[PDB]
Amino acid sequence: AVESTGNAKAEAESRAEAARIEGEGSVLQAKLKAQALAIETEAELERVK
Amino acid sequence: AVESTGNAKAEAESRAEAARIEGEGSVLQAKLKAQALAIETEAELERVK
Repeated sequence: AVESTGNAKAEAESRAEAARIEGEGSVLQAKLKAQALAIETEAELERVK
Repeated sequence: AVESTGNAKAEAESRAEAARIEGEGSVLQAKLKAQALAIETEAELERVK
């Protein structure tokens, strides 16, 4: 019981432990993407204006 | 548990650690592209005018 449940628990815990990292990284990259779209559409806005 | 979860965590963390770099680089390149489109459309605007 302790071996099998411990194994599956460690495995799924590793899964979530990774997923939170790519999640937060997705957040920071979402922020950089937000700035990118921001300044890009802003500078482009002068052109279309 | 510590080995597998540590491996997957280091791997995904490497992924996000790269993605933030190409993200910020995408930001700076977006800025250079913004200036490029800016001066280009501006100088071209004199021509069409």
